[PDB]
Amino acid sequence: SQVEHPAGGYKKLFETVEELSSPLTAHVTGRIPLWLTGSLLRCGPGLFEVGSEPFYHLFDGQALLHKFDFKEGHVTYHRRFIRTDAYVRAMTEKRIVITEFGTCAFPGVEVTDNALVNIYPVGEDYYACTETNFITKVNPETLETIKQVDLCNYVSVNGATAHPHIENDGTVYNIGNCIAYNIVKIPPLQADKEDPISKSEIVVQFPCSDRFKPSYVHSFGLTPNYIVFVETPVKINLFKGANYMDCFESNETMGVWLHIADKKRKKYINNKYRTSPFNLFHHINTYEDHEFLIVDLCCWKGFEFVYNYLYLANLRENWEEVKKNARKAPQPEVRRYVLPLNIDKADTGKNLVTLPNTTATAILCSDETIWLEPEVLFSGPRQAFEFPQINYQKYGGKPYTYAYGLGLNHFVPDRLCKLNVKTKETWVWQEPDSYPSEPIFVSHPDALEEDDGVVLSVVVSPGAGQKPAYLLILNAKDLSEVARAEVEINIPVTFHGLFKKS
Amino acid sequence: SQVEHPAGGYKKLFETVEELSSPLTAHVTGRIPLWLTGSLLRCGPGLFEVGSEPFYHLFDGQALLHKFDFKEGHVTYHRRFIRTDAYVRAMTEKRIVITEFGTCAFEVTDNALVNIYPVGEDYYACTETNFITKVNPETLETIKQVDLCNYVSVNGATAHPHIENDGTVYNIGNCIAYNIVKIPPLQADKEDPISKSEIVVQFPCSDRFKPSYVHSFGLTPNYIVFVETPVKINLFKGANYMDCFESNETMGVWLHIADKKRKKYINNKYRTSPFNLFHHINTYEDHEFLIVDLCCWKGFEFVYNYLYLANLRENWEEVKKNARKAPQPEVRRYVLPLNIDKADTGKNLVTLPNTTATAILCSDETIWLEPEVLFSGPRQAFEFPQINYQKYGGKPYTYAYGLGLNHFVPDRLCKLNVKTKETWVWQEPDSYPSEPIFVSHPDALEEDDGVVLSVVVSPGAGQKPAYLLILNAKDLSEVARAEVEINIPVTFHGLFKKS
Ligand SMILES: CCCC(CCC)COc1cc([C@H](O)CCN)ccc1F
Ligand SMILES: CCCC(CCC)COc1cc([C@H](O)CCN)ccc1F
Ligand SMILES: CCCCCCCCCCCCCCCC(=O)O
Ligand SMILES: CCCCCCCCCCCCCCCC(=O)O
Ligand SMILES: [Fe+2]
Ligand SMILES: [Fe+2]
Repeated sequence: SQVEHPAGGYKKLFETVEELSSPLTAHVTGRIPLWLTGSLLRCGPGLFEVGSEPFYHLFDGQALLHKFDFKEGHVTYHRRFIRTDAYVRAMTEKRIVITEFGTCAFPGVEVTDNALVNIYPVGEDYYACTETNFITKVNPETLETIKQVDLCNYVSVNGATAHPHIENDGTVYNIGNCIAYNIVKIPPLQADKEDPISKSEIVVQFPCSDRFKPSYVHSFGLTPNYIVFVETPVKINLFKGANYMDCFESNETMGVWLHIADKKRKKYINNKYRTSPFNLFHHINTYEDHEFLIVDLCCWKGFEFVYNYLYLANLRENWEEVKKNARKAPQPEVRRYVLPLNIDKADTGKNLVTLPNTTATAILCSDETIWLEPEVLFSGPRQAFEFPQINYQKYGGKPYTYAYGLGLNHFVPDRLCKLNVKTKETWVWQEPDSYPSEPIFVSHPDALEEDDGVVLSVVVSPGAGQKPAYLLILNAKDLSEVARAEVEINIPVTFHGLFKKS
Repeated sequence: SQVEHPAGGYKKLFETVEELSSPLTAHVTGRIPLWLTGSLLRCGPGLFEVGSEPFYHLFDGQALLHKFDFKEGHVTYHRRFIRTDAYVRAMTEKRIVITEFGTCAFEVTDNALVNIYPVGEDYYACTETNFITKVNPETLETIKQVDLCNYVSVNGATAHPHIENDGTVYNIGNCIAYNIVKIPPLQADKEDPISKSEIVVQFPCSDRFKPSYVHSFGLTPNYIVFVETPVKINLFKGANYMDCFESNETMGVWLHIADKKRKKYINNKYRTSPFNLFHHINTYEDHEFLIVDLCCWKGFEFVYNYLYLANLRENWEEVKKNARKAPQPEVRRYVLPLNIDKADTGKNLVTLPNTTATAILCSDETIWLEPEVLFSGPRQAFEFPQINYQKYGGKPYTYAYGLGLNHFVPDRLCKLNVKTKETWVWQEPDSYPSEPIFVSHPDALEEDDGVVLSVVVSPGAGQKPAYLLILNAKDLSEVARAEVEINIPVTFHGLFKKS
């Protein structure tokens, strides 16, 4: 039944912390795997007010870069605020200078570079990002801020997502609003050794459903041969003391438009895939199965923007109020969509999904639109399987079995989940008054199976007579606890990150 | 993984049989419960050709009334063809006289092959036309033909009337609109309840000249639920009934509610994606919401297109290939809000704590529904749903029983917990069961305290060709079988008549 959080410990996820001067040694319980050698780098808000001036939204707090270093079964923790224009000017003027997602600054358009969302590699470099034109080059060893990079200096995009796809050779793919949506390709580091960002190019363009209103895009799908873009009814009103949140509106009638592009031939495919309205933030994985694309999504059922429920005032409320606030919110649901690549007019009015292992359907209509119904993989009442992660390096863009997720209880993260996407079997890790982060999968170096390895999660546990936070290591097989690295300081919410092997 | 039927035993479901002169004694294995006293009455096609003239569709074969009698742990089996106009005139002229669902004759059919239900002290076999056939539940003798058009304004009525505990019968039929018929219980005057039939409420039609096909509907103490599907009857259209059906590609599904007691249609514009619907599982009230549990087929193509006898009689590899592009079966829970507040425009109105079903209030006042999926298997349907109807029909409930269809071939019995989504399965190789009917232990306090009865075809060499199966309703564990030495063709629906 319902898991309750009356003690309200989750409030510590949204509480300001101070950065460290140097790494702290973490107290190890259990056994840190001896093959686990490298850095867990994660981004989140760390400063939720500048003096007496508050930040209002979950995505407003100033970017804090976190690092757990693993070597010979020992763990250190280090955090440094990213020296963005937003942060630097805030410390200088002792006020909010740059307008954030849901917080207007008061004394042309100074766009935020608050890189609080994710960090990803480009060539030999690492970049913290939000979803604007500004990404921040950071030192993954010292957590020092190196440089601000404006993507508009290199390619035709107004912004880019915090969820670029990274191929094994180091090629980076991303999507951004431009009205159309452009796929950016950043090549691997060449022999010439010059900045790969200076060789950035637009490979393909997706059309927009509304001439003057682009959809919000958080992530996209990538296979060896295809790019998948999901156009949601969450629209940016370009016509609109305003912040970014004030620009969003919901298109009630369009539902969801799904788009595919040939990756290698760099060409948009004019297949009009249509389905019912949902919010989409995170693609889980995409792959090719005969003449079909399998598109696994973390969906929110409805066209109301889920971000409306993520103001800090609401997330800091007592548990009964948090539950009441989420009553009319979109319902989370993991959905498998199946997109047919071969459309035969002779099959008009019929289900084109001939695959033997799915209940997903695709109806070819007379107007040539292809109406999709999903196969539901996971559905819990206001219990989201979110911040999805897979064995990305080996199974990204390919047939796969296992996804790992953060479980959201009325938007409060309170458990870690593993989903078998073929059988729909689930595993759960949960402890009372313990609020984990996105689980990141690290393979055992001699892995035979897809789930031979561990998942790493940063957990807040502020209950009296306990360590306030710890790094959790679970066995990827059954989410059984392997170890914890405990610290004696709070760690606020983190969204995304990576494991950097050394 | 996939269960296979290469031996093709399912073909015996669609093979003609002869009726019996008197009941046969069935060989009992295991133990028939001693509290199980009464008659399992079931309807199906029994004659699939008149001489050299074939019937083409699953719903064309001439109505055969089946009875398994239970008394003191002993079982008898009896079957008699229903003496309909269709059957009588066919035996007289030695040809197909009346046009059936998918077979043109070279006069509306009264071929009552679908279901049997009580009205007052009487029992009626039915199809989905204006003609129902009064039958003797003890002898299986045909008593009379009744034309519902002589009594109420309907062109037909479904084979799935709702029966309240007092014996009140509710049904729905095309009239363009859809009329709810109410037949009262038998009164002290003791005159035919059908002569007191009345239209209590009317549902509007999405298309002025094209009514939707309606197979069943939902009933609660306070509400009637009607699901208007994109499967349309083209009234403008050597034609049979199947030739009149077309799919509306754009309308999707319209859901309709009526106040049962105030006899008034409620103008709430519930809308969702296209599916075929034959069987409502159950409907109930939960605060200011209707819980609507449905056996759905995802798509607007008519599922009946896949139920021609030629296709169902094909070898197993061909049967699987034929179902590749068919609508996908899925058990769905829809939640319909009764209280629509304009202040909640653009938001999910389903505030219930135990569902992922949503209902979005749009600016045009349409309410867009998303279901909670309870059961979904690749071309594996949970169909012919049954519940503890007498005690949990129209009320909060936990358990449904179903026939499992493997590419439209019935090959297993299923139990679904609609709250937890836990399933139980009974299945044996080369065994093709019928709709499971639940019979409560007479002193049961719990919902699933009893048995389910299913008629099973098992034509494998060195085995009895058919048997009555009794499973424990708790876990679908086998309790007994009553074996017979003759074939039993497919049956659709029926009831247990306690004695
Ligand atoms: C008017 C909407 C603009 C859109 C695209 C920018 C071209 C989103 O922009 C932003 C997004 C965010 C967070 O990263 C969102 C939570 N992941 C912070 C600040 C942003 F400005
Ligand atoms: C053009 C469609 C007419 C509609 C009746 C509306 C007045 C359906 O009628 C019939 C249905 C059937 C079976 O019972 C269907 C399988 N349950 C057999 C013969 C029928 F004539
Ligand atoms: C870790 C955050 C917990 C508090 C609220 C969680 C709500 C998440 C909703 C789904 C994902 C939306 C974006 C969240 C962060 C991101 O993906 O950049
Ligand atoms: C017992 C049937 C087995 C053979 C094919 C059955 C396919 C049924 C598909 C959904 C139900 C449609 C109507 C079937 C019987 C009825 O209710 O009239
Ligand atoms: Fe994200
Ligand atoms: Fe039926």
